[PDB]
Parts: sequence; C-alpha cells; structure tokens
Amino acid sequence: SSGLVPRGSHMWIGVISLFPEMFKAITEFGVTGRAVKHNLLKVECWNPRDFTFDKHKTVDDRPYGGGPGMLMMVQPLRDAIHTAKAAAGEGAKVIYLSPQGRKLDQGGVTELAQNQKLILVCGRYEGIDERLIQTEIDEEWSIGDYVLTGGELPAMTLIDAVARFIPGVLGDSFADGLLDCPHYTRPEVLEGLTVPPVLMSGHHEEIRKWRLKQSLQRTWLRRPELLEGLALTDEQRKLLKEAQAEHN
Amino acid sequence: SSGLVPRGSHMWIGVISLFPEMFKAITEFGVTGRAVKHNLLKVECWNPRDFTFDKHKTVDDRPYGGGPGMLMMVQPLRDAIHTAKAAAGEGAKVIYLSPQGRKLDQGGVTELAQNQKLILVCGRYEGIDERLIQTEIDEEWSIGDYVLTGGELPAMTLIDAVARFIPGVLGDSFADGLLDCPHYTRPEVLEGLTVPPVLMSGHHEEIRKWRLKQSLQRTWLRRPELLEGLALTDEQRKLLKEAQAEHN
Ligand SMILES: NCc1cccc(CNc2ccc(C(N)=O)cn2)c1
Ligand SMILES: NCc1cccc(CNc2ccc(C(N)=O)cn2)c1
Repeated sequence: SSGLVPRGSHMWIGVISLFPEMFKAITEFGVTGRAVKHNLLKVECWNPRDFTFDKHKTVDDRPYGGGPGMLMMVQPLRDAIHTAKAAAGEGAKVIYLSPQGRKLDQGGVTELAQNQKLILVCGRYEGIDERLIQTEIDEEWSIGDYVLTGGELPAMTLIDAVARFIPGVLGDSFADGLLDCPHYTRPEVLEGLTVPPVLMSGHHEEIRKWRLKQSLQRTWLRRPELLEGLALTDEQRKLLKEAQAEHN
Repeated sequence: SSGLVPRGSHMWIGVISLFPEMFKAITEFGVTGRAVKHNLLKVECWNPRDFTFDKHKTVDDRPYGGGPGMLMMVQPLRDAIHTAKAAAGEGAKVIYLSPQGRKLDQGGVTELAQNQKLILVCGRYEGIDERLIQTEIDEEWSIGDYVLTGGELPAMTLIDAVARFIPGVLGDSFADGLLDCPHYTRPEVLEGLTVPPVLMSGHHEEIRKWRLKQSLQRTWLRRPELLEGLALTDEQRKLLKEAQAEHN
C-alpha cells in the first residue's frame, strides 16, 4: 500500500459473506469509498462458496431437530473464517452480527474502532451453528432489535459507523450524547417557514447556546432516557430548565 | 407488471438518494433480490443530482449559523421528493431515516410493513433542513443509536426488515419476543462439542420445549429487559423458572 494520506489509525476489516458484491455499497461510494481509495479502510471478503468441494457448491445445511429453515453449512463457513484469520494475522477480533448480540450504540462503535483489525461473519439462512460461536467468534453484536435476511447489512452498518471514527475519514456525532439541534440552509423562507434569526445574527456564543438548548429540548421530548445517561453540565442543566419552562 | 407469483401484499418503496447504486446490495442479491424479480417488492430511486440546474450539479449547501459540515441543498432534494410523491400517487408515507427518529424494532417493522407504499429519504452530509421535515416528512425513524455517513444503509435495513413480512418473500422472527435458541447442523461432533441429544431424539414436543426453555434462558441472561415487555404463558413461566434454578 502507498500514498500521501495520513493513515496511522487505518482499519482492516475481513468479511465472511455469501454475497461479497453487497459490500460495493460501502467500498465504491461516498465517504466510505473515499476511505478505501485513500488506504484508511480496507474491506477484504471471503465467500464460503469458494470453500465448498461438492459439484453444486452447497453452503446451507439442515438443522438438527428440524424446523422450517436451514443453517450455514459448517465446513465451508469454518474454512472461510480460518482463511480470513490467517490473512489478518495476530490481534484480529472476530465479530458475528446477530439479534442475540450486544446492542450497538455510538459508545460501542468507538470501542470497536480501537481494533486495527476486525473480521465480520455474515450469517444467512437462520444463522450459524452454536459451536462456531464458541470456537470462532470473539463477540456477538446486534445493530438493533429486528431480523434481516442476512448479516451483510448489519456488517456494512458497523463498518460505516466505525469508519467515521478513523482519523481523516471525515472532513459532533450526537454532540454531548444529545440528539441533533434543528439546522437550516437556503432559502431564508421555505413555504412560509423562516430561519430562526439567531442563526443569521453572526453571534457565535448566542448560536452555540441556542443549538445546545434545542438539542437538550429535542432529546427531552423524543428520548428522555438519553438524558438519564448523562451528567449534565451546569450550562446544560440551566438551558434544559429554560426549555422545559418554555414548553409548559 | 406480470408473473405467476402471488403478490396481493406487494410493496413499492420510493427512495431519494445521491447514491442509488448502493441499493443494488438489496435489489440484486439474495431473498430481497428474489422479492424484486418476483414483483413482491419494487425499489425505485430518485437522485437529487438529476434535479440540479447548475453546471456542477451542486447538491450540498452551507448551514445558517456556521458549523463544520454541509446540509443537503433544499431545491434538488425537495424536487426529487415531489417527483417520488407524484409517482407513488395517493397513500405513500414519507420516512426520513435519522438518529433523532423513532427507534426501529420488530414491532415497528410490522407497523411499517402495513404500508403498500413508502418513500425513504436518505440524508447525506449533516442531514436536511428542519423545514423539509415539517413540509415533506410523515415520520422519522432510526435504525439505532449510532451515526452513519448517510441514510442509505438505514433505508436498506428498513427495506430488508419490512420485506421479510411481505407474504411469499420468505420460505419465527424472534419467536415469542425472545432471542433465538441455540441451533446445530452437521457434524454431530465439532472440536469435541456434541449436539444436545434431545435434538437427535426425533421427539417433536421434547424439542419444542427444550428450544423454548433455551430461548427464555438466553433472553434472561443477555437481554432481561426483553422479558419485562412480555406476559409470559404458564408454560414459559415454568421453563424460565427451571432455567433460572439450573443456572443457580
Ligand atoms: N435467526 C435470526 C438470525 C440470527 C443470526 C443471524 C441472522 C442474520 N440476519 C441478521 C443478523 C443480525 C441482525 C442484527 N439485528 O444485527 C439482523 N439480522 C439472523
Ligand atoms: N447529523 C447526523 C445525521 C442526521 C440525519 C441523517 C444523517 C445521515 N446518517 C444516518 C441516518 C440515520 C441513522 C440511523 N441511526 O438511523 C444513522 N445515520 C445523519
């Protein structure tokens, strides 16, 4: 690898997936695509299909005890995982994306971002054999309490979220553990709705305090449990009380 | 549209995105790709870039009051939204994916799945002008408490999650509001780990009760707040108590 872009904190992400082409959505486009071109982020995919030996390249298998659904076939998946681990060498944490995993939040994203090397295992069908968790997986993580057709979209969501914390990928993420304040661009009037005059004022301290107050107000109204997680500053306590008094 | 596959509950999803090619990850592959080919799911994209008039096809704009980041330019985004709404005709709910949105969970996925027509607006940069929420957006939803480079991955996560509830897309999603039980496929022994003998027993009622007990045990150990959301059946109360007594 060569180039001029500072990449001390670069991340390597190994991916195990039956649909590696899905990952073009992050490696070919936008901020993540730029990260890849600039060697800040590398996404390398192994497909269990390439580790099959039967004529029809079988990658699913029947669950012991029956059921409607299939599981990922153990041998092709295990061989793909082992190949990824050999490529990564020492220090790679292996993650399985599952609804039974630890719930991802921004704090967890920043913990994951400390790893220089990750391997992300993408389950299809009803998922993977329990014993592969014990033998191959370091951590299970969920992107949220819902079921998807595969772990690819969860894996891409985690890649994108961690990529933002790689220095140089971006040009403020839930600033203060709070929801975003309202923001505005041109025009000054839209369908009779005006930009709050403080944002046109050029008064940097007044704008900062208005934005903080609005963030505290929105977080209180939409997600009050997020405020319970915080030890508010004196300034935040006062702006929230002002917002709550104005609301009432 | 023509074909033989039953599609009474088919869904149309309009998408507003600066990177419509990202959506190939769902429309070209796997279960979602099959849904699209069989006319169960249609994903139609409008790109704000196509609604620009300046020589350089500008789609970002500066925030009033300053800041580090840009917002989506209003005119191209609004025109794209209006074109999607005209294509959808009556009854289309407009969704903006944002961290300040309602938190998606499987119950919310099933509520969203009742809509025959959705429009999903994908924010890039720091997001979109507050007044477009009031004028264009019916509902805001978040896929989870983390920030991504754009609303594309959130949008694709919601499409995939709702697609599973379209009759015919699949061949059991958090069965019972509980985490998955352990499951197993070949071989019978893996790195000295055996398949629980009950799953080889062929006793359908014994297997059902073991799986339910294991689901209740895993949910209790990993996500005990999920049990507080439930009114357990008599059988579930007894299997949980058995699992908790065995654990202690
Ligand atoms: N039986 C459901 C199941 C169990 C493991 C893996 C998958 C694949 N699909 C996924 C994976 C993760 C997530 C998530 N919420 O992170 C959602 N869907 C499915
Ligand atoms: N300033 C952060 C911001 C606000 C709105 C929209 C985006 C775009 N990226 C997103 C959108 C949704 C989600 C989510 N959690 O659903 C995450 N990232 C960003």
